[PDB]
Amino acid sequence: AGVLTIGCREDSTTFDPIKSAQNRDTWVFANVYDTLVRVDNLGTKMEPGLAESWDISKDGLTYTFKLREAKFSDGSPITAEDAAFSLLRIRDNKASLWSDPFSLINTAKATDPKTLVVTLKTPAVAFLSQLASPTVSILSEKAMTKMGEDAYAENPVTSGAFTVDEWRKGDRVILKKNPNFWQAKNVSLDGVEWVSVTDDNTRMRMVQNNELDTAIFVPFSRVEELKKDKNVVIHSDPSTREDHLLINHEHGLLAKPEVRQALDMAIDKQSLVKTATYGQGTVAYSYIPKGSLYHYANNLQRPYDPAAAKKLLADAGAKDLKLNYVVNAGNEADEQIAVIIKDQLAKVGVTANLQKVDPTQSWQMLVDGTYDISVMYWTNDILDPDQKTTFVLGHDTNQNYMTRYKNDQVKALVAAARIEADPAKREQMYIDLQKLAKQDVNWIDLYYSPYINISRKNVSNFLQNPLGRFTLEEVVKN
Ligand SMILES: O=C(CNCCO)NCCO
Repeated sequence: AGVLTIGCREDSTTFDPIKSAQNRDTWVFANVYDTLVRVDNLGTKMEPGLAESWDISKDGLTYTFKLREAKFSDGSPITAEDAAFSLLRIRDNKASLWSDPFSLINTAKATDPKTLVVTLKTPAVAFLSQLASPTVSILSEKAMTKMGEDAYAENPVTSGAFTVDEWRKGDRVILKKNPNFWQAKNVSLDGVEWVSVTDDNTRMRMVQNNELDTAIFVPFSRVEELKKDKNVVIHSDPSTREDHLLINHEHGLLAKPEVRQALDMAIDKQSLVKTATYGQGTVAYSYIPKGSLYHYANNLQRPYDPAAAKKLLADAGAKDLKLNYVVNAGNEADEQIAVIIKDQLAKVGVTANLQKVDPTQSWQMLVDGTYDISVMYWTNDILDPDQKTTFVLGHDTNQNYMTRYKNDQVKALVAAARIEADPAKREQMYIDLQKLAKQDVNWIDLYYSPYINISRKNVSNFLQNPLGRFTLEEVVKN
């Protein structure tokens, strides 16, 4: 009691925001640190965070933030030098996964402890939306310098509602209420535990047996029956989520656009999404999630056409194509989808060999390239297409969501669209990016879907906002 347990799937890897692009981390330390700006619960606008106000230069190059009075968890104050230190290591640290979107930072300096001044190399409208991401969580410069970044990442001094009280790697992360948080008065919970439970049904049974207060990732097959269960509440929260089939373009004949186009034409999207998501998903046709900024509703959907897929593969030397399909065991959708894709690809002479793995282990296999195809997903945590575009199409250190997709026109277009000042031309550039990615088959878009989570009836205000952030500060456990 007083502690909210949350069953999750993938487990924490770090509390240093620059070192992870995964929700197993960002959804956890989003309630551990605070940010200069925040996004409201409906994901529509920016709101004050650690910064109570801000002003932008006329030349759009100087961003000045007025910090409110706030403390870190260790009692020390939150100063503009702390924020300056945080922004700049995203740009400059060797281990940062986000150097590319933050390469446009000329300087960040504190003119005085309350005032932060960031100047960019060129204007970029996304910069303010960027400051709401948990990636720009404000860390304590003094203590990072004191402890070093390796120890800080395992027991941080935090600026948000909770501290990391203990961390059993691969098992659970136990957060304790931070009494120095500037909104600590609003925080009812004494603590939060993220418990990794990699089997969907086991996670659900644990909620229903009162072994967990809440869980994320309700398996689609059970949403309907659980909605009728009086002891629990299914949440279906508006999201920026999209699921997709990754393709490793480095792996032989998968480099040929025709082979990837053939795979796209051999997978019946409507049938797949209806069967595997039990009607909860919406067929996806663009890498930008439907409802998010610049989403292009008339992007190409290749109709199911196995005859043309067979000819494309034959013309390309890939008639007998065999694929290493990495599958996350215990992820019901992942498993169901793999059976459908395997069955459908077999109709065009393609053999998908399923390799079932621990869901906590597959991401590293994507990074290392030890896969031909594998389903994964993405959620935005800012209100701008530049974050997903850079990770998925930017040709940055992440290798285009680990596909190794390469298109020189796209790489340049991503950088141009970032700094485009004309909003009407910026929109057209993100439309062309959705078009070009689809022409090339960077990956196979599968479906959009809400966040579907579950909580026992006594838990109040267990909302995940569209940017993935759980309103753990508003939660009341009755
Ligand atoms: O969706 C993401 C990151 N989402 C937060 C935006 O950076 N990663 C793949 C799933 O872990």
